[PDB]
Amino acid sequence: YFQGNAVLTWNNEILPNWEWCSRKVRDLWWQGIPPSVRGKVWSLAIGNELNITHELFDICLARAKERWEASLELIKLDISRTFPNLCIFQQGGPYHDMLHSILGAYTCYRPDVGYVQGMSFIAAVLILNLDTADAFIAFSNLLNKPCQMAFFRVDHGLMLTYFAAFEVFFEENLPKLFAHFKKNNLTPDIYLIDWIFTLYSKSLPLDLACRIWDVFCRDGEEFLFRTALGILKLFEDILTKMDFIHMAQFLTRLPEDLPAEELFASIATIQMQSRNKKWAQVLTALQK
Repeated sequence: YFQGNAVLTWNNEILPNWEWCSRKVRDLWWQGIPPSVRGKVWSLAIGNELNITHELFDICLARAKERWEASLELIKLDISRTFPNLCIFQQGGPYHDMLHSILGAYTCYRPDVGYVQGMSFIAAVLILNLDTADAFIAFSNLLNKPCQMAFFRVDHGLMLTYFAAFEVFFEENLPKLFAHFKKNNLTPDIYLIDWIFTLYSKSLPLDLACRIWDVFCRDGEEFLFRTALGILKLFEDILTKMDFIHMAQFLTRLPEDLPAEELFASIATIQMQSRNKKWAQVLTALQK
């Protein structure tokens, strides 16, 4: 084990010993979790603080199916553009009905939230890796996390404190690009919101997003902001030659072939510590 056979190492060595933070395990986790293992790790990491049951899922789906105004219009449109190169989530594909089911069931569970654009991408990633009811558990609980909540709710107060913490680490790690952004009025709301809200599932190709989700499962919300800084560092040279408009355009539609190994190398060089304070203490200080 830990001799280059990841599936066996995860299944035979790691998961029996879930209760995670071994140094050897953490290096392997950085490389991405095998697809056959992801569902189990993600479900465990995301958890079920909402205490959602399969029976709740069944009922909510039943209500959605009964219900089938412009909400379903938004669901259907978003589904049409969800990882469309794969042709698996779109109508006639083998995950389409499952995708519809998660989203419809969710609008019946939280009818006050309803459908928010980008949600299809989050649900799609989960249904590829989890059975539908378990995917619904993960989806619902993921949307409940402090970070995702802040980045979806109409009141922007909590989101501002995330922006502020993000900027502490941005200036720390990338002082020159930070200044360049400041001079050009390139504020976090231009690009960061979709990145953080969908955990990059709307912003990056599927396989790379999944690897980001893996390490998010290891390190929590801080990894999402570390990733954001990794992307900026990866493109720092080209960004620095752009004005406001070109930066905004580049950042809101990232390269389709964004190379995973190069992004991860860049993310690795980002340190989420400033003045010997970590992400959680910087954020808590900004919230308190």
